[PDB]
Amino acid sequence: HYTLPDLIANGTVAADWQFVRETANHYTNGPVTDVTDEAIRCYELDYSATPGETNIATVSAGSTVGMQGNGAFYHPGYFSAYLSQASPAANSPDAGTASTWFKIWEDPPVFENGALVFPSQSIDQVTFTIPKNLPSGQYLLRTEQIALHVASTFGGAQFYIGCAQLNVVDGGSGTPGPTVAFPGAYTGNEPGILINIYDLPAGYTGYQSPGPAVWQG
Ligand SMILES: *[C@@H]1O[C@H](CO)[C@@H](O)[C@H](O)[C@H]1NC(C)=O
Ligand SMILES: [Cu+2]
Repeated sequence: HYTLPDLIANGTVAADWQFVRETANHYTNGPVTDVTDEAIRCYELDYSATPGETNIATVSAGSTVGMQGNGAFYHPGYFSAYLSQASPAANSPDAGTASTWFKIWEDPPVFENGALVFPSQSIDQVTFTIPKNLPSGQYLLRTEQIALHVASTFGGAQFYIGCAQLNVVDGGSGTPGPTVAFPGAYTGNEPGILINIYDLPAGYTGYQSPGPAVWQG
């Protein structure tokens, strides 16, 4: 149970919801649990108001950004970050409503010694790279942890989500893809989401990250 309110950019941490759309769990810190629900995208407190209540952070392609939670990410889970071009601007509720989301980063559990080994449950932040070859322009950045401690039943996986509003400058000329939509990218049946992390099936090959392949340039 945690929010992701602080964008990390230029080597510094922004204020709560300065660049991140305030999410509906701002008090409860509870997760999104329905991947068919519009909340799976940016978890906004109010779809029509919250984007306009959010500033837009200017960052350069190739620079390191990230997200800090309001506490340590103590559930075991899978982390990801998606970008979408944001038209007319990152502070619009129209931004990212289409299938323009592409994955740029993930931090999955790894299957070693017959058990899943998860990223640290004592960190309260994640960082990753805006692709150097990313075209300059405005983007939504969606960062999530899919917490898997009770994910053995359908809808048991827990999504903790924050969307930052970006102005990317000094970019490249790449063509990002594959693109997906939120909602749309997840069904809830993925072997990385509908998963018993404690009793893995006998022929378990390894953790399969959900969603599309990463684009890094
Ligand atoms: C990061 O630094 C660049 C260059 O100094 C600046 O243009 C940009 O506005 C900064 N972004 C922030 C502080 O979010
Ligand atoms: Cu929790």
